[PDB]
Amino acid sequence: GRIGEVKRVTKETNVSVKINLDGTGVADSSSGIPFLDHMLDQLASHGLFDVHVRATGDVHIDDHHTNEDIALAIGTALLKALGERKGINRFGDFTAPLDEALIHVSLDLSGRPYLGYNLEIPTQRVGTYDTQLVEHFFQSLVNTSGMTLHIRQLAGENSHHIIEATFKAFARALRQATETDPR
Amino acid sequence: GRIGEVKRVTKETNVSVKINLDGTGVADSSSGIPFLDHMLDQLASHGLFDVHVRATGDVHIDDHHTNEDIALAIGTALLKALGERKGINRFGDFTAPLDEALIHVSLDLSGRPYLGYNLEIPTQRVGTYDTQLVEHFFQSLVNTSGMTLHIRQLAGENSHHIIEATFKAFARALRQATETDPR
Amino acid sequence: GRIGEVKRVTKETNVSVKINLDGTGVADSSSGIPFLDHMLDQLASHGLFDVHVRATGDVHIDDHHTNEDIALAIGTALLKALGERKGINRFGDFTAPLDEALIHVSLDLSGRPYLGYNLEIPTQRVGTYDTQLVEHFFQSLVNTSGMTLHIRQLAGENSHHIIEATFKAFARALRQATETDPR
Amino acid sequence: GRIGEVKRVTKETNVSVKINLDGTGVADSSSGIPFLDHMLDQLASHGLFDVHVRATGDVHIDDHHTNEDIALAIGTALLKALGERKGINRFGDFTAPLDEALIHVSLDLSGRPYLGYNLEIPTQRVGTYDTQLVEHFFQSLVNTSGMTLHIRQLAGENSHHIIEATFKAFARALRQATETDPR
Amino acid sequence: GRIGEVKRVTKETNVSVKINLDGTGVADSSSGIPFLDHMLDQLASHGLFDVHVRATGDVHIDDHHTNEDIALAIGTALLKALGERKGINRFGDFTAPLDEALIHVSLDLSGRPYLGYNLEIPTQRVGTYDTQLVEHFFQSLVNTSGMTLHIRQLAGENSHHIIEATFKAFARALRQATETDPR
Amino acid sequence: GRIGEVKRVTKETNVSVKINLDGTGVADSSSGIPFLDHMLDQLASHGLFDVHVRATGDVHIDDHHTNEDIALAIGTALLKALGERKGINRFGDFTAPLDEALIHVSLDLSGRPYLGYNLEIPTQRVGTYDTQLVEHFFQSLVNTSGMTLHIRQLAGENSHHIIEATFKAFARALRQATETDPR
Ligand SMILES: [Mn+2]
Ligand SMILES: [Mn+2]
Ligand SMILES: [Mn+2]
Ligand SMILES: [Mn+2]
Ligand SMILES: [Mn+2]
Ligand SMILES: [Mn+2]
Ligand SMILES: [Mn+2]
Ligand SMILES: [Mn+2]
Ligand SMILES: [Mn+2]
Ligand SMILES: [Mn+2]
Ligand SMILES: [Mn+2]
Ligand SMILES: [Mn+2]
Repeated sequence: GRIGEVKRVTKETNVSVKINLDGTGVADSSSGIPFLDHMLDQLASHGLFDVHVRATGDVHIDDHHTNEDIALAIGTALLKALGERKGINRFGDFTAPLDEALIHVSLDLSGRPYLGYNLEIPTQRVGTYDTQLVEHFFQSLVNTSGMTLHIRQLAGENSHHIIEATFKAFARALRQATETDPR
Repeated sequence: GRIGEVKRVTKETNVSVKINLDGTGVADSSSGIPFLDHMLDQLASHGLFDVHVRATGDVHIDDHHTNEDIALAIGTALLKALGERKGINRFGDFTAPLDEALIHVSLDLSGRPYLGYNLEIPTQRVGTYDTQLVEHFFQSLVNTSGMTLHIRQLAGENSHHIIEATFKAFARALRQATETDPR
Repeated sequence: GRIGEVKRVTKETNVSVKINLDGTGVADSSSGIPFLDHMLDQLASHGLFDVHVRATGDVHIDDHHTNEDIALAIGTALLKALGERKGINRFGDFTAPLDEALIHVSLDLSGRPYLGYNLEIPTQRVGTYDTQLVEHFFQSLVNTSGMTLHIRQLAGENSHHIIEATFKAFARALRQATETDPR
Repeated sequence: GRIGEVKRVTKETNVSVKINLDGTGVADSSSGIPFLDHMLDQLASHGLFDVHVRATGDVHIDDHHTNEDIALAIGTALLKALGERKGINRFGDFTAPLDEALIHVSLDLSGRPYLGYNLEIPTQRVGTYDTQLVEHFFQSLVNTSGMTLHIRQLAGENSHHIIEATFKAFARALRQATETDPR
Repeated sequence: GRIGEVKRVTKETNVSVKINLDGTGVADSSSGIPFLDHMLDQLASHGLFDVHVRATGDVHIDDHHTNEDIALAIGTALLKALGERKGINRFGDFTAPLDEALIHVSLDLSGRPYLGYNLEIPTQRVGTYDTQLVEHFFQSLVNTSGMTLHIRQLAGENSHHIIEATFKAFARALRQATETDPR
Repeated sequence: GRIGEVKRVTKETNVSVKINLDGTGVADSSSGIPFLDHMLDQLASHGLFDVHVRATGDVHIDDHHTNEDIALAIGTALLKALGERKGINRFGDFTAPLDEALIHVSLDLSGRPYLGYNLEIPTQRVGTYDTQLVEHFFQSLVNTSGMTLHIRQLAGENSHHIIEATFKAFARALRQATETDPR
């Protein structure tokens, strides 16, 4: 059905991205960022999107540049994939937990970008992943997607659980919005 | 489908209300209060109700009497159309964003009226519509409706957005509650 | 020279914007919001932009929708105008007083939208204009324009003064950024 | 160039002044207040004005009378020199440091007098110059001048450095404002 | 044009630095510190300096010794290149954004060294680069450069952004001060 | 007797004002601002001045420009009426109540502009009149008038009473100051 394909090439990065909204949950990501792939594999698995990401970047500097241009790419792919937005639910709201974590995501494929981020992560790094990037990821994805997106933390100690549960609750909500409403 | 109709006159106002719970979203409000029409036009447009309102009132004094009497009629009209309540969900739950605002609405078509209203609207006026009247509209609605309704502000700065996001949220939660569940 | 043009027709509004970055100071704005027109003439007179707005919207409900759609147009007109963005300054920075008022605007034409708004206006209305719409004007303008924009209140009592000083500093920095850098 | 000339004679003082907006840097000031001459020399040197001041007053009493009248004359001759204020930038904004001091100066040759003075000088006397008189010089300069002026201390420990940096940033921004703009 | 060159060899590092004040933005750094190279390309890119750096040091202990010997060299390369300092602006002042961040950077090539540094970086590492070394870099660069330099943070969450914004504003203000004034 | 006339035309207003310092209390104000007319009527009546105002302004936008330009015209009209200021009290000082309110005006015809304004008016509008304009009227009057005016709210709840009592007190002390002293 609905597939979005973007190939962006900056000085800093090389990003190839393919999203099927009406997928079966196929996860095939290789960004050079081990933890970000794991989050994108959740995105596929939990909202049954098919996600094909393939990137190569400044990883020697920071993770910052690659994190960002993948995120911007995914949002542009999301926009092309929704087409003219004919009869989709459009809104989606799901609270998913992971053990002690409990994350709430409400969103709306509005056309006007906004990221409400209320998410305190107590450690500065999960694996090698700078933990400030999760915010940056979602910001960049929202800015090209045109997606109004609030994310709210109700509970959580463990930083791995917190980001995983967020991506779990973002996927299930995103599907809810991409699916077709019997209008 | 399921339709409730109410004529209702007093010394102060004259009010007439036709509501289709199984409509297509035909918004048809002319109350003498431009702002309230707009919110009633979102009730229809998001809940897929057909909403017909016609009214004249003491607007030259206050919007108070007309906002209250319309609200009272709509709840009475909602009550008739629901009729026997045969096999409906009864409960609706929906959080809705409109940019920075984020409003949760939980309801239960119970028979016992309750408004839990937790909404701080920073400005006294949106257009020419007294901002205190958003609480009096849902309070009057609930009173004739036999509805149990909680409205909770989670986020919000701008007044238009907040009120509108409540009406968006409430409409999709009313729809959910009036629909038939494979019981 | 560099001219962006935008027509835009939504259910609510009918907007027609035309902006010349290399103008002479031509203000020709009639939107049906008298206050916004006066501000859009500060934009022209101080940025030496030629500005031509023409709009009709739901003024009877609110100024909100008309405010919003003009802003989204002005921001789009800007992005057509800039085109390739070759050999321009890219960064603006100007602090501007108007009597007791003092407003710092810093901007970067980056292709990534951000609003930093630290402006407490002590009255709900100047003329008939809802004061919350000043923020929504720059927010919506930024959202299509692709502009990183910080606005900073350093001083101000009079609400007319604060908004006017804002459009003065914005305009002069918009100029600094849009002009050619001897590269 | 543009030359202001003002000879004014109270009971208390005999002031003579000649400023040249389009000067070259010609420091020529004797006032009977050695520190103020050191500040007037910085005004000519950093703004590239040709400043000429010659004064006598009740110095045996206080530096007050003489400080005020010189300030009142410099303002007036600034005005006479501007004339019709045709084609000039008009606005000036500059932040100059001196060692640990850092003072920001925004002004506007506006026709309307105003002084915001946010400047804590920790000592009561630099040499023999009463430290309260710095405020009084820019206050009196501003009334006759019709200038809008904000002086903001962002850093500073040493009293000499604070005042001199204030005279440096005043100078450089005043230049900006008197300079022609290609309209 | 104005070129400074420096080879500085210690028991710890071998540092080679050529700087071109009147360049076209030539970036060319390999210091063994990936993030410092990125900040150097930003300096070369935004001041239109040409920046050639080559370094080998204790990167296996710390990044500290390399960080400091490189920046001490760069200050010295700046000082040779500047010469007698004839008819340059001397004062450079610029506030620059990078998304949520906003750093103001006022300086004066005075001959007397000073660093007012008011920057709170919320993480301890960008990439593998100690976040404390940013201050020490600007501190060393100031000591031999004979420069007066204030760096004020007005906003910022993301560390990468904060520092890159510091380097963007440092660059555009150094440009301003080394450029020639029509005197 | 002592008569001051002024015609002043801007791009926003057309103001004509005449004031007789030795009048008999004749009130002749049509300003486009019904509340300020009422305040000038008190100004004549309570100081026995003959006040003639006829104005035309942006009133569709704001009352701002019209309020300011009338204020500035009265001050120039006052300065002229006074001429060479020979044999007159110079200093006035009156405290006038209006019911619960109590204002203390204490002026000085100093040729030196200052306003002390220590008034807290608890509502945003008296009629259609923006309450902020009271300060701005008096600020603008003082700037072109060369008067030293202190306004002290000692008591007051109702805003109509506070502004009217200010104009009462202000008039009785302007009258006192302009009267002659057996010299
Ligand atoms: Mn009543
Ligand atoms: Mn009631
Ligand atoms: Mn709306
Ligand atoms: Mn909006
Ligand atoms: Mn004295
Ligand atoms: Mn004095
Ligand atoms: Mn060290
Ligand atoms: Mn970034
Ligand atoms: Mn970077
Ligand atoms: Mn204005
Ligand atoms: Mn004004
Ligand atoms: Mn009265």
